[PDB]
Amino acid sequence: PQITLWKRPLVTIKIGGQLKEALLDTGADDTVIEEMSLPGRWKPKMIGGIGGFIKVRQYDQIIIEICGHKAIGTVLVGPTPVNIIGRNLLTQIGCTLNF
Amino acid sequence: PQITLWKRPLVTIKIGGQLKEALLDTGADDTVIEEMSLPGRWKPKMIGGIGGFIKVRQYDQIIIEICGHKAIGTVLVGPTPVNIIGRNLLTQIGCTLNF
Ligand SMILES: C[C@H]1CN(S(=O)(=O)c2ccccc2)[C@@H](CCc2c(F)cccc2NC(=O)CC(c2ccc(F)cc2)c2ccc(F)cc2)CN1
Ligand SMILES: [Cl-]
Ligand SMILES: [Cl-]
Ligand SMILES: [Cl-]
Repeated sequence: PQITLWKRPLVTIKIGGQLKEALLDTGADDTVIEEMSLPGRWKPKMIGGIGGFIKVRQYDQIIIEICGHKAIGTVLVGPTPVNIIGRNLLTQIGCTLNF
Repeated sequence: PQITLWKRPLVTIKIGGQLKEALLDTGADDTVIEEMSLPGRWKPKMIGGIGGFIKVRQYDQIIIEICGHKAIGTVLVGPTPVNIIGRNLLTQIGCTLNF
């Protein structure tokens, strides 16, 4: 698909058996999801920018379905104000910026 | 151009006759640049990031060139960690997300 940017590019995703809304963010290196349970090992990480930093749990090798496209990668879980799909997963679905 | 997301989507911008590097960010509603002098009056604005809200200065109808494409619009100035081109200007240059 082609997504315009008149409004926030929010899409439905499937992660850990749950349907969630997430923002496609070209300006995020990593994917960050609001508090939820995920399987496997995790390690702590700090991520931040505007308004400072937050502590998150880093889970590796997590499968996500974004607009019918399956992708696998690291997912950070923590107190983010919005679910964010970062470049680590946007590359896997072949997402590009065009102008 | 078509920009892939294996690296951060950093481009050259020109604002106030100066070249700067900025990130194309589909996850940002607005454009925010690091401290610099802009003409005219400014208005107060709060923007929310991953860690909370920050105060910035809102300047309107500012001329800015993004990757060679001319735009004229709102530019926020504040303590952002990187210069960010948000949807207000990405729409002006005809930027879309495609997969
Ligand atoms: C370059 C980084 C800079 N920041 S970040 O927080 O520092 C960060 C740094 C490292 C990792 C993750 C995030 C982000 C954009 C922030 C931003 C601007 F920069 C300029 C102008 C506006 C805004 N904010 C929004 O538009 C609100 C919006 C939002 C998106 C991401 C977010 F995290 C927090 C909030 C939103 C809120 C609620 C909701 F329901 C839906 C969407 C992402 N790109
Ligand atoms: Cl990854
Ligand atoms: Cl590619
Ligand atoms: Cl604008």
